Amino acid sequence: IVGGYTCGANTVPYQVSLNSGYHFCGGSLINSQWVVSAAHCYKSGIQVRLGEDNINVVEGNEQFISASKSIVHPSYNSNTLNNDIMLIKLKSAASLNSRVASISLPTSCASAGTQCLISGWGNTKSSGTSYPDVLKCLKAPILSDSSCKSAYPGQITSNMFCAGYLEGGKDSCQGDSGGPVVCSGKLQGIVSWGSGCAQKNKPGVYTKVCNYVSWIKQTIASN
Ligand SMILES: [Ca+2]
Repeated sequence: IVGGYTCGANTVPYQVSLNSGYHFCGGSLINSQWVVSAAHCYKSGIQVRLGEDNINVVEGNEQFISASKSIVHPSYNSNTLNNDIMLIKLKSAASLNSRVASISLPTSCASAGTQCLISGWGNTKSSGTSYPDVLKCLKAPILSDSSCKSAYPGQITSNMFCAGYLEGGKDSCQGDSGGPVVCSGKLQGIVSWGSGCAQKNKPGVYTKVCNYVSWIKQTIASN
């Protein structure tokens, strides 16, 4: 996250880190047994790490749980990043507590101008490389679909939305992929792609979760 702030430990309790020997993607806990992330985060041998703040220090509220099953969206297209969403099932149920909490699926889509919370452990500089070890947070609004389509002609689908600031300076970035975008207490977005980070007239692009709730609910009940 570029231009954000330190969230505070476990102030974002649905936040997970996907770990394959190292942190490589964010994710969101949606119930005690299931995590949602980005399809581009797909890999084998994933361990899900819950209750994290500093991802390099064991602080006492962590739960480390291997994934039993991963399900990439059936229509995920790696070239265009359409349908950039995946479900991960935990080998054993997480223990929910103040520090580890699930986030609610939306009942409707969010409107442009709605304020959202984006979080993650990704790079914090737009120019350089600097990875934080504590969770960073950014408040950002959903942009109008026409600002979004203007920035990225021919690349935005109905399953994507843009959020951030056209002036640049504040954005998600490398290492934040798969993480949550929470607006009005509901998961509305997944960190998906962008061009650079925090560059002018290049806002972040997010998977539009409100389009997938039926698929999510049907898939978790069948697996
Ligand atoms: Ca830790």
